[PDB]
Amino acid sequence: KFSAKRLPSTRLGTFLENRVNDFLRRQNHPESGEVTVRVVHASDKTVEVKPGMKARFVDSGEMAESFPYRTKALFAFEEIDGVDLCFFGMHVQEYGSDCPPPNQRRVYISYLDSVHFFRPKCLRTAVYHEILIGYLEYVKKLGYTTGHIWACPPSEGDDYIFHCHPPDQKIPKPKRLQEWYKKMLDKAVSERIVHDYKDIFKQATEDRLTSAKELPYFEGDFWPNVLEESIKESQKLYATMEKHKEVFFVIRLIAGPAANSLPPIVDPDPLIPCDLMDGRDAFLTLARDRHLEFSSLRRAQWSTGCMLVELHTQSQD
Ligand SMILES: CC(=O)N[C@H](CCCCNC(=O)CSCCNC(=O)CCNC(=O)[C@H](O)C(C)(C)COP(=O)(O)OP(=O)(O)OC[C@H]1O[C@@H](n2cnc3c(N)ncnc32)[C@H](O)[C@@H]1OP(=O)(O)O)C(N)=O
Ligand SMILES: [Br-]
Ligand SMILES: [Br-]
Ligand SMILES: [Br-]
Ligand SMILES: [Br-]
Repeated sequence: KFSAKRLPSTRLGTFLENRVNDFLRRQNHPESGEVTVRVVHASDKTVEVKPGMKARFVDSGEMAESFPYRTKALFAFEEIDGVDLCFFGMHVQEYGSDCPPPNQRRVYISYLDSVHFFRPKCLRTAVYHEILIGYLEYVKKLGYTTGHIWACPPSEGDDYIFHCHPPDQKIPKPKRLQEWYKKMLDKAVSERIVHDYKDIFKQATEDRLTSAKELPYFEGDFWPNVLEESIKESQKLYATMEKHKEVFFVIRLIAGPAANSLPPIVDPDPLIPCDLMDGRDAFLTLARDRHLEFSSLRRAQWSTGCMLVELHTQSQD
């Protein structure tokens, strides 16, 4: 059986799908279907400090040369008339309690994407928010203190995770996407999951940061690249932060003394080797090469079926 449900379970996937299905049960909409959430890749990675920051802070011993993290890919599926549809995906980076500062106990969203066929329409955004809030709830429980989001929509015609979106799925502009994150985070605050959140500039100001070495350094993020582009010739950094403040969310999960003397992060879930889902490139390539598209409900369901066969058959022993 090559179903979504039959993909191996994880504590995280179970936590998220239980949150979503409980939410759906509360809404009691006759058209909602069972949601399945699965983590389909988890691996150890490191992010190397680029040359320039390496020459400036690493070679002096002020900063680590690299930061270890775990990457996880997760997907959500909904049953519609008994057929599974993959409608949401996310790649995250998790920096544990053993990781050197400035990255310890932080999570970062690498990529998030969706295809707009969730049934019913009126619960789609709500379910996306339930997944995101659930993710923050879960990592807070593990002892991660801070979440980080670069709220940047894809460029015209580009796909983050799913190949060939529906032509009529509008892509939000920056302001709309920013507001979307504020709505999600305001809900999380009301549920006492998030303590508070700040834009990157306000965060740096309140922290009284005085050196670029203090800013969290994530794989593929804007800030390592802008630090390199700036270094070609700290006040620059502050200026760049103010200019792009509204794009970058810093989400405080644990505050005050509660954040001070935490035990180590222990993740109960094992690594999950899966080359197909090691970052976003391999799945886009599979979809492109096999002429799969997520461009209509029926096409998306077909492509979901094909994705599932490949996930199961890559995983077999
Ligand atoms: C390297 C570099 O330089 N740069 C980058 C840096 C990478 C950063 C990566 N960061 C991340 O991944 C985190 S930010 C997440 C960004 N991901 C995406 O945006 C993927 C494409 N978008 C989506 O999947 C969805 O829009 C989603 C974000 C899931 C929200 O779906 P939704 O449905 O809840 O809300 P809605 O979409 O606002 O729609 C809600 C309503 O708004 C409507 N709507 C949406 N957009 C528009 C619009 N443009 N104009 C008018 N209306 C509009 C939509 O029709 C709808 O109407 P209704 O409810 O009446 O039907 C790089 N690495 O390449
Ligand atoms: Br509907
Ligand atoms: Br609607
Ligand atoms: Br909580
Ligand atoms: Br592959």
